[PDB]
Amino acid sequence: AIPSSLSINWNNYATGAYSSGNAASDFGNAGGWNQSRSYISDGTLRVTLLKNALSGAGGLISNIDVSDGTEYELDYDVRFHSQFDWSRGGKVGFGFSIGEGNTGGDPGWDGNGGTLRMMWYQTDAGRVFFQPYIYHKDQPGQYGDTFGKSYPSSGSITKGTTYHVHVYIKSNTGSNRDGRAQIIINGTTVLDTAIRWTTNDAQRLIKNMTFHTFRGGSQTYWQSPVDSYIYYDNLVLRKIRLEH
Ligand SMILES: [Ca+2]
Repeated sequence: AIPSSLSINWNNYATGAYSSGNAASDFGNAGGWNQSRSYISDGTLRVTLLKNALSGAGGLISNIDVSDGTEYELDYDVRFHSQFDWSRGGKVGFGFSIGEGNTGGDPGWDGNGGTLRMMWYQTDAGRVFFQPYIYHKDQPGQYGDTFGKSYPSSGSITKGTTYHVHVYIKSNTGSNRDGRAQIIINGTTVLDTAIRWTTNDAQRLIKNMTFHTFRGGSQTYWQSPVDSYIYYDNLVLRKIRLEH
């Protein structure tokens, strides 16, 4: 199935390992799942980030094919484990990908896609926050555009604390800046900007939901020396519209 809406709170699940088949059954599709890192812990989904690893090698990186549309939103809760090792940062939670879904060192400059994802991040100065991480047509750098935004705007986020995340995305048209990228955390606006995602209309649609939980970054210094855990809950996905 290619869902256009999803509602998953994992409350019908036993504490214990969450298999690929469970994920495919709930999400409809999940083509990267590593059941070794997905575990239902007390009615929530715990993802494992393994020590001494980056990317898929140590985390869980799945793209859920959703019904194509121009307007999408999702909601979920996320909590870092009690002794989570912040390290440098990484990707967290549920986002969206338009067109070719640009990520990696591949900027949206070719006008063929981007992504709306979210990261946690630690500064050399010791602050730790959430931050948008957007590839799009006009990102200033080769890697993810944060738009200079962080949550909280001052101070750090805390371990063992549940944060509700709302994400809203809207396709642009042609070469116009009529799209939208929005992140709302605990009802507070983190990012709410108009945006140009694509200049190729054949790639303008929101195509799938990203579920990325991994450290990095690309270099070995984004790694952590310990296993760490992140917990998600109460995922609500909704296709608001498809409009050509
Ligand atoms: Ca739950």
